[PDB]
Amino acid sequence: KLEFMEMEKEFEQIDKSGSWAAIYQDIRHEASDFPCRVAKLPKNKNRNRYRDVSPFDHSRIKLHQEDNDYINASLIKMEEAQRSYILTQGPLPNTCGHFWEMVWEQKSRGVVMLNRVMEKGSLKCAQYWPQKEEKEMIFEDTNLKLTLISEDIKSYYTVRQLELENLTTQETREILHFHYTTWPDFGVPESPASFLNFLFKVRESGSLSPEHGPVVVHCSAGIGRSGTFCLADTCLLLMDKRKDPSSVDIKKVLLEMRKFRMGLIQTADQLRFSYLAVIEGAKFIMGDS
Ligand SMILES: O=P(O)(O)C(F)(F)c1ccc(C[C@](C/C=C/c2ccccc2)(c2nc3ccccc3s2)n2nnc3ccccc32)cc1
Ligand SMILES: [Cl-]
Ligand SMILES: [Mg+2]
Ligand SMILES: [Mg+2]
Repeated sequence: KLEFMEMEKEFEQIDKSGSWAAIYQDIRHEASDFPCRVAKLPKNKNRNRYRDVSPFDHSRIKLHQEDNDYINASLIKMEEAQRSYILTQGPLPNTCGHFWEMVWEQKSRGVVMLNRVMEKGSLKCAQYWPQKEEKEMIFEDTNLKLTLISEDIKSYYTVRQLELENLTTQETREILHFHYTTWPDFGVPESPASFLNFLFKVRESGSLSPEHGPVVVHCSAGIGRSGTFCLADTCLLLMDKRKDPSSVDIKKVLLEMRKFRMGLIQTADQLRFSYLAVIEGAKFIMGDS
């Protein structure tokens, strides 16, 4: 039971010997490399937010439109944890229709956003959901209508209830939007407690349930913060599932996730944070209060 003490120790040992940089560099070296031919096609250039961040061909989400099926989004499938996630970039001004089309086609019920909206330079993201109930959004290219139904705003995150309507069939669905608002570019969450609270709220909602399509997770590039978020959730799952939570190899789980999308987790501090968050999360879950 109190074996979590050994975990905290091993963590302190990595901290003390300054090995976060070593583990993270080894991950970068060992990380899978696969082709991204579709992402690089000339016609897809304006569908990519960043020159060097591309989805691998084998795991990319395809849009069900005969024209151009390309979206910068990847399906991460974690077999043992039995969870799936779609990681994508902050939508661009011309890919908001594609983003919601993917949300529709894949049957996701939740969207997790970890960045903030479109600055007046770089490292931005278009305003892809309505800010007011009466100002709904219609994506003509993909024939979808998006309406803001309600919004619960908190200190570090906001949860929104949206209605997504396929204008062709007039069928409508409820999408939950979980927006963590205080996670800086290449930074870490305010604290493990805040992150964990956010994560638990996403879990509690059922958006991560195998009954729905996979949750769509995004930040700006769809790799640093998105990678930190999913890595933490998946490691928590494995620790609860398995008999020995100490047997969970975070580094290894991250390398596994990297087979599906490049660059997941962008700094050694984010790697460290994911370890902290998982250890803390495992205590609260394997706890009683
Ligand atoms: O949490 P996230 O995922 O949103 C993030 F903040 F970590 C993030 C933001 C931006 C980028 C793209 C990158 C960095 C990509 C890194 C990368 C790519 C492939 C694999 C692994 C890592 C950046 N773009 C900008 C723009 C303004 C300021 C700072 C940056 S860093 N980039 N992409 N193409 C480039 C061509 C030339 C230079 C940088 C390039 C990657 C990751
Ligand atoms: Cl990297
Ligand atoms: Mg395949
Ligand atoms: Mg209606």
